Amino acid sequence: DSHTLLGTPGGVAGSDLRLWHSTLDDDSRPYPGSHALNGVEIVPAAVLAVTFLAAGAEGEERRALQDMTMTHPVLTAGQRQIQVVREGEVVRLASRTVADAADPNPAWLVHAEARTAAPDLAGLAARSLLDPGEHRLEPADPGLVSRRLAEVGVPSTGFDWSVERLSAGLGVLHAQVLSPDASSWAPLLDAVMSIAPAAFVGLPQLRMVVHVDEITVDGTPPEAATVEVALDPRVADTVHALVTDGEGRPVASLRGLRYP
Amino acid sequence: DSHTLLGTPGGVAGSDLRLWHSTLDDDSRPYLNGVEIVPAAVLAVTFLAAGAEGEERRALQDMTMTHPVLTAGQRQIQVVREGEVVRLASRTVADAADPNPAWLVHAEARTAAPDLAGLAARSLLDPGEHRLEPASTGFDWSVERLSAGLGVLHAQVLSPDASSWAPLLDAVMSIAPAAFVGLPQLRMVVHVDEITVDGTPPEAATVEVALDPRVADTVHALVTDGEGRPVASLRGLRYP
Repeated sequence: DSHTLLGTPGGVAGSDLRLWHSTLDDDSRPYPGSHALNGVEIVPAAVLAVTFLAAGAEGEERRALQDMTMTHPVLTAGQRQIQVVREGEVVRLASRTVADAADPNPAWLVHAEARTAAPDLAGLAARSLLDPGEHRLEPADPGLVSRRLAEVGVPSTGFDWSVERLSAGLGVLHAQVLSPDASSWAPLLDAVMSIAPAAFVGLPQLRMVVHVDEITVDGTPPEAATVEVALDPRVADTVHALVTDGEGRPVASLRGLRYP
Repeated sequence: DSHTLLGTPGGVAGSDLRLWHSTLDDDSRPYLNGVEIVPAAVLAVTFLAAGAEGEERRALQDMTMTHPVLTAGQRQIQVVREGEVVRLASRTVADAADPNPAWLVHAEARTAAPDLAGLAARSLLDPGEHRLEPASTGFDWSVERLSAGLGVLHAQVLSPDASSWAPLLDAVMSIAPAAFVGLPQLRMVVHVDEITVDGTPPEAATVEVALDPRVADTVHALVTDGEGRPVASLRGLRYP
């Protein structure tokens, strides 16, 4: 209910390794809603992100994430054991079949990994939203926003956010987002990563994020935000995001979201 | 090896760390009044086995025994192999109300490639040269014969259980403090520089124990079969 997959802390004697263990099934999903491909429930990338943020910052101040790879999706179907590992500046999320007498130590599958780093908050604060006029952002019809947002991502969302306004240009979107749950960054991160693939031009494809070069968050999540999402002009299948609060102060950035 | 504290293997994703977990209880001993103490020999064979999970056999070096493994009821045991370092720890049995009690590290050692040609080149000190006059047991071993000199003993030991090295190692580490001159004190080993074992334990053995002439509170041991072929050595047993 923290929106993370961090369960019971575990230690290795004589080692600064940090572990957390948990069991995942359909009745212990750390998020409220459903995130599913035709009845295939997949843990949202936002949950992986906040899990890594929490694991990074446990005995310390908050971290940014770098080179977050999401190689294999985490499914909720049946029952699986989850291990989150912090080893130095590396965090990993793994799962395996629930151990039993016949297989008391099944091998781990590593789903995702990132590196933790000191957040670049002056970098973050020096960002601002692209100028609407300069990039010719036209306000979009609510009905088409809903259809587009549905088309490019998984039909329902994991979390309680919504788009109250959206302006769109060529490979740029500005979305005014409501996010009443401020108990974690997962809802806003889920909004960013659900809205981001709407920026791609051409025919709508269903995409899922598999990599992020950098995730930086600052402070507690606001309940109203503007989410900017912009195509990388040079590298395919890549989007960059900025989140500001209602007064336009930058509160999160996600660089190099990859949606192949 | 039947006398180790190695329980269920466990792993850390993305790491070559090896873990084993077990619960230690008076009902299921792998080998005072209401308190139980794990013999040093059990710690040694645990570390030998943890060292040699992939490989065939390791020697141990710099085995330190800091806190005895004591139990009056139930305790969780963790054995850790991290590269060439092995550690043994214990804690109160976790539950939902206390889900991650802290580990107490009892002992540690380093693993290394056993020097078996070195071991085979050892032999028992000459009885005549050292003027040997012929004169706890939680396991099944016993001393059937003993010759003693100044700071040296040769003890013929019977050890019917050959399912592990723990009984013979326990005999060595129990008989070694007898090598100290002067009035008998109870001593218990807290450090060993090197432990090397080869093959399966014999059921009859001779144990040599000799004071280090130069360093205080230190004893060296050699274990041979009945024909004097070396099967184990323990160098630098420290008994403060």
